Amino acid sequence: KSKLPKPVQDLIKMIFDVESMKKAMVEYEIDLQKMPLGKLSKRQIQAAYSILSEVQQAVSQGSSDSQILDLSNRFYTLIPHDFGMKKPPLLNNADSVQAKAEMLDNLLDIEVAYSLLRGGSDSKDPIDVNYEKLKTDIKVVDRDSEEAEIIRKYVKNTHATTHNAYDLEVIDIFKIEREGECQRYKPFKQLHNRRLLWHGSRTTNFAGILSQGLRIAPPEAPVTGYMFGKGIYFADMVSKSANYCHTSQGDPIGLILLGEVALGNMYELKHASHISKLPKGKHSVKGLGKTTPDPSANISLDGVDVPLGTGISSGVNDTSLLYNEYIVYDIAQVNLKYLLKLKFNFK
Ligand SMILES: CNCc1ccc(-c2[nH]c3cc(F)cc4c3c2CCNC4=O)cc1
Repeated sequence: KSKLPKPVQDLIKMIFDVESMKKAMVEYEIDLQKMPLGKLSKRQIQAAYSILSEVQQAVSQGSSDSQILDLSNRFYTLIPHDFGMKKPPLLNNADSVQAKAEMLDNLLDIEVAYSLLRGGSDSKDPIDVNYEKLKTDIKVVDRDSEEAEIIRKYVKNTHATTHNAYDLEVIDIFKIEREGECQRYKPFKQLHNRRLLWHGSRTTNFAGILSQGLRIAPPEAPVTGYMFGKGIYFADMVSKSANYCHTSQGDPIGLILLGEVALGNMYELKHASHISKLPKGKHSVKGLGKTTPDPSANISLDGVDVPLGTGISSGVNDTSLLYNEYIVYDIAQVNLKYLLKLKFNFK
């Protein structure tokens, strides 16, 4: 019944598939009898974040084993897991809290997506119904267009040497514009240094990402793992962001984003720092990597500089980063331009 293009139709089907939501939850070890998709709520994930933040402070303070156990038990009581024989992994370190926090980041977007799906008027094709739910215009970029060529070159060129486990294939290029996002970004368009950068996420998140845009982790969330504090992270290297799709031989198709990001005065940093407050004058944070995209090969797509230069070496050898990463701490500093459907070819 829907007049929408097949790639768009196929995209709506994909980002709203309830089975891949459950499949994610199962992989996460969650008890689906006690915690089914429906019972999953914003308030419990908020509460769970808060417990993880407590576990972090308990680790920082170097609190009692009794404390860390009761704290760990409280988390698993809130987010019921099912290991069968295996005893629940004790949350008593940075990696443990970071891990569970990232799970919650995902569960939160899953809740966003499932709620969106269940909500609204219940005629009109369901694929059309759900496309409208995303409040995002999705248009297909022609395979043989100047646009597509620029994008595919950026994908080919900024594919790292280290990420040699896969080969990326651009199945579909979508030109997207989220409802009201353009007006939101318009004041930050006045800022200098507007770059077109990569953002990779699990497919289960993309309904929420298109629905509410990219967002920053709440206050409740632990500051652990966020190398440069809670903000929106980006890469000039397709590989770096493609990693975050969590693709496999099983599910080799993943989704990536191209977004206009107003960086302005970048706070160029070598090593990790949980910022919270940026220095007076600065608008973003640039994690300086040992490998930088060729600056002498920077292109200008719609008056936005695309660093599609081949992976060359940067002068900094005294850094904890292998590649460049960019962080903004105001969600309006981003305007999403493209969504790419990539096929990961493993070896
Ligand atoms: C606890 N979770 C911590 C955490 C989770 C995700 C990210 C992150 N850093 C990035 C740097 C970068 F350049 C690109 C990306 C990311 C991400 C995750 C989001 N996607 C990116 O492509 C960073 C920290």
